Amino acid sequence: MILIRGLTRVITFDDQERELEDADILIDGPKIVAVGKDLSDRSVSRTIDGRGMIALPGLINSHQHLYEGAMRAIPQLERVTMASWLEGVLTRSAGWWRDGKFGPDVIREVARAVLLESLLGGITTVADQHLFFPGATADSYIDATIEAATDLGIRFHAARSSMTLGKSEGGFCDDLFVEPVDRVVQHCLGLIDQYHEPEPFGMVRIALGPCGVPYDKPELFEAFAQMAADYDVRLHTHFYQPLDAGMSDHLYGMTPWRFLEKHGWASDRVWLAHAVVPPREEIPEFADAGVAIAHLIAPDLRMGWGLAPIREYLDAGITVGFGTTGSASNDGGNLLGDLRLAALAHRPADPNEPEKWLSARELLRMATRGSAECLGRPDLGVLEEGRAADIACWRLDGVDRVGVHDPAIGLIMTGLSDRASLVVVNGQVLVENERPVLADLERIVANTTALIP
Amino acid sequence: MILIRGLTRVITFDDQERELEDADILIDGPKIVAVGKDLSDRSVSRTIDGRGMIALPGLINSHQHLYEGAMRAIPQLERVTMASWLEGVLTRSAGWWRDGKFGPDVIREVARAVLLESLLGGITTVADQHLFFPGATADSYIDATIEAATDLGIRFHAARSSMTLGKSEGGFCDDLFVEPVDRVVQHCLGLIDQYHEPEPFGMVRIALGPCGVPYDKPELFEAFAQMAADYDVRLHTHFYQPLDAGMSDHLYGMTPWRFLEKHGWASDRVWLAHAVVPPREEIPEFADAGVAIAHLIAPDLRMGWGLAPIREYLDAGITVGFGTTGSASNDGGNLLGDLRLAALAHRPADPNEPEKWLSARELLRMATRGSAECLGRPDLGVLEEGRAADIACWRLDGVDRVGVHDPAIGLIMTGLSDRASLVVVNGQVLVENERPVLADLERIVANTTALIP
Ligand SMILES: CCNc1nc(NC(C)C)nc(SC)n1
Ligand SMILES: [Zn+2]
Ligand SMILES: [Zn+2]
Repeated sequence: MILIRGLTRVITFDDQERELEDADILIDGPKIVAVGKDLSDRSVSRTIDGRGMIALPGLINSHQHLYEGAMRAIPQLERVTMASWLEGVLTRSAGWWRDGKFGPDVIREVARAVLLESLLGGITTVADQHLFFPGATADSYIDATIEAATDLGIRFHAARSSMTLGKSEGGFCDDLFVEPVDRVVQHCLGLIDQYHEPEPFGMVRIALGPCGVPYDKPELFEAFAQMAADYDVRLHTHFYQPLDAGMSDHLYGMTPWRFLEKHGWASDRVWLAHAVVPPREEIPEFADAGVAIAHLIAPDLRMGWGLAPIREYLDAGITVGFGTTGSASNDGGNLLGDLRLAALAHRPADPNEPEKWLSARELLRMATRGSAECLGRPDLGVLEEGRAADIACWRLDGVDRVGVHDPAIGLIMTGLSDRASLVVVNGQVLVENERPVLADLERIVANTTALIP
Repeated sequence: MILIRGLTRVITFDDQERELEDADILIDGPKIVAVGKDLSDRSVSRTIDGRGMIALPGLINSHQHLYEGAMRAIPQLERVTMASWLEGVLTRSAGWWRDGKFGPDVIREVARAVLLESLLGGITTVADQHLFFPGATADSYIDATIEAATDLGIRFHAARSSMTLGKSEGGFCDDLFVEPVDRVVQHCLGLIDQYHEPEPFGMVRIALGPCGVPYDKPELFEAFAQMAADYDVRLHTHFYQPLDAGMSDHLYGMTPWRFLEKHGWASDRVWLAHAVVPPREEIPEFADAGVAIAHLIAPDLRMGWGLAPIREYLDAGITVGFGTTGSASNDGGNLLGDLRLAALAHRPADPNEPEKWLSARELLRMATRGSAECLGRPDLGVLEEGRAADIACWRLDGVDRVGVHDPAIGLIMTGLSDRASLVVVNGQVLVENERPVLADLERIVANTTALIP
């Protein structure tokens, strides 16, 4: 057993939103045994000094595109609209791939670096949607990301993505990535068989994640809806990015939401990325259907899209989580830093109603318990007995946080650095004193850097 | 002489906007002697390995309120509009002061902490606007901020501020804070005589800084205009925050800009904080007059105000710099971090015209050369022969920056940490390996933390 003792502040996000001062967290295997003051060092084989730190549930990034880690800070993609952006990324990724510079071995190391950064930013679980499946046959890309993740000890959800609707038939997808529906379903069934850990505290899970309504066939969506029921896995896709509604009506003469509902996706098995520009009247329907929504402030701003109606979703009682998206439109994997961005960026939408502005604690919940709920993990996102020992702590005693009166608010509103001090995943200490415990950071940096096209 | 050798990237912001790869910077006393490849270590007594780093001119924070470092992350002030916020801050500071908890010895230590955070964030010059002068005499608050800055060795401008317009005659402010115009003027004269260093590479300078049109008498503005001419110092005030136009119209029946014009402030001696919501017709007048503008993205968002028309100012040829404002409305002193706020936040205002969005290089220019010009410092903000050896360097070889294709864009668009690696002010190495070389980090944190009310 491991005991973290004398944490300055502990934010549980439990059902009464308890917070604790000068308290302890007790851990046994993958699970939290207790959260409270002066816990006994009974069977404890190690005590970690928590003084001067704030502890949260591990952060959960409910929307990544790991492979985009190779595409950061490209000058020609710095200031572009979505059309130019999408064009530029696919062009580069397919070009590199054709030249043998972008194989699963390269994606493995790119995933390794972005996931390591994730751990260092206090992120204990990542859901990746790998979108790059060149040739009719999707290579071992997903296996590569899963291998990086398991080597690191980070909890990992792989949402198998696709582009089953080629332009060669009214679609918008290049036929280089367009697989037959049945081939996609079959790859997924195999992934689940090899990789899925459905038990509580499972470290690798599979989700089914079409690229989106404008890019995939209704048959894929229905095929997935059926699988989700069969195997109790979750459904994930992009939702109401700008221009989507136009494309959906053009192919199906209905809204993206009407479509999803028509094809079995209006269910509590689903979590949806962005949800930037939904029709207001559809929002209560998301509520009743029980879908979850992942807020991605960085990409939404970066593409010039604007502010998703997050207050509205919360008002409706819709589950809201948080994510960074891939590093080709972020361009970092810093989930904590993005929370500050959401905290501030939303305010000018309601100049005279501060009560509607998202609070630090609401955002911190999104990034932990909210995301947990998006991924269908009731074993994550909350510091309480019986939940997973997935814990992220930050120091409060740096010169850049002097004068802070509320540590949770300080975490978002102050600081030169979002580096986590102590990070535990599945009861395993992976970061301590802001340094990787098991990973060879310098070796990973050199190996991955050598492989960037 | 000091040689920084083999910097991976050097951004000069010189007149040709030169950048260099695998290049050196040579320093002799307070000034830069050379910038280029393979510089001679002829008369060098210390060589510093710059490999894996990007070097910029030191960042210049053109707008701070250092004493607000004591008021960070206050829950009652988390989501409030300007009116409530300003009452909350004035109230607290008056209260603390009345209770003997907020005198100059306290402000000295708050300033030391925020100024050290500044150095650790790559900021090499700070302009502070201190307006808190309760009582029947002008206490030694400014003296205290200067003492902190001189101890640390950070370059410092003090804009002596005030609130001379009492609520009894239109001012939105209690007469506890109101000083006679003549007291402010007399104090400023003594500050200039005592502290001002007008020579090139001067380390302390005085500016004259009324809180703003809604808060000070026209006579103070005119007095300062004369004093700035007579003593060749600069003028600084808040400018076009929302509601200013209303108050200005009520009191004087003119716009804040016409007021400034009328009372001697339409000149190249002036720099203006925020400038969020000016009438578009006035912008060309700003340009003709030659006033500079400080962009403060974090406060503007935090207060619900929105986006200053920065592209418009740039298009007009107006000098644009950057700052953080005080830590009660930020709530950090992290200038580099706020640049990312600006890079992203401006985009949604022009969804279809990415060419209007501010670029990483434009933003970095604001935080360096642009701020230097606000502060009237031709000796700062540019890495070239004959300018001050004020230099900030960040490491590029961290795992959170793998995949970065352009280091300058990467500096803004990626990273878990904004912590500078190497910082030089006036030829003096102050930060190395992300640590103070002269200041006792832990001691300063301990001492200041004990003084926070
Ligand atoms: C009163 C005019 N404006 C203004 N003042 C401050 N600070 C003082 C009270 C130290 N902060 C801000 S942040 C928008 N605005
Ligand atoms: Zn996505
Ligand atoms: Zn100010």
